[PDB]
Amino acid sequence: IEVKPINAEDTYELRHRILRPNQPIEACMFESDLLRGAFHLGGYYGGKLISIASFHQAEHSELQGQKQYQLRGMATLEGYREQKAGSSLIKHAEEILRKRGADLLWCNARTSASGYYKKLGFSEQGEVFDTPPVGPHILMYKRIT
Ligand SMILES: CC(=O)SCCNC(=O)CCNC(=O)[C@H](O)C(C)(C)COP(=O)(O)OP(=O)(O)OC[C@H]1O[C@@H](n2cnc3c(N)ncnc32)[C@H](O)[C@@H]1OP(=O)(O)O
Repeated sequence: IEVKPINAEDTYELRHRILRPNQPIEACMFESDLLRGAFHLGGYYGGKLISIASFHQAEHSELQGQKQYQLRGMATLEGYREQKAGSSLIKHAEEILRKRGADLLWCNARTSASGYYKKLGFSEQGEVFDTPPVGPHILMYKRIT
């Protein structure tokens, strides 16, 4: 897998295909993409963008750490899963975040992906909550200090 920087606009197709296929494309244009210091990473394989991840500074009231970042739009295309594409994006992001002096990376994880974040060393906090139309979620975080 080759990890490369990508632009916000480059994430919309895979966000739409994988995460929000039953919603208008506008639902994939996350307002958080326009928050200060937002960045995006792409995983490329065989000449195709096959994994995406987006990060921006956001301090969660129920997590402790002076500087925190949120992960949004984590997705790998069917056919290209189980190749460490997603893990490679998260590890590369952790280097960028550690260099920026971030203390923590968090995500409102789909529960169906909780085991992925667990394998990457994330812990769960709090309770499962539902967010229609995209289902049960759980706050997960990884301290990177
Ligand atoms: C709010 C959010 O952004 S959370 C949304 C997460 N995305 C989704 O749910 C969309 C659909 N799923 C996906 O896109 C992918 O399955 C992802 C992003 C969760 C994982 O991407 P991949 O590129 O396949 O991950 P990668 O290959 O790095 O997997 C790392 C490890 O986690 C495991 N893993 C991957 N997905 C899952 C899962 N859904 N549940 C449990 N374990 C998982 C892999 O088996 C691997 O384990 P191993 O090292 O023991 O073999």
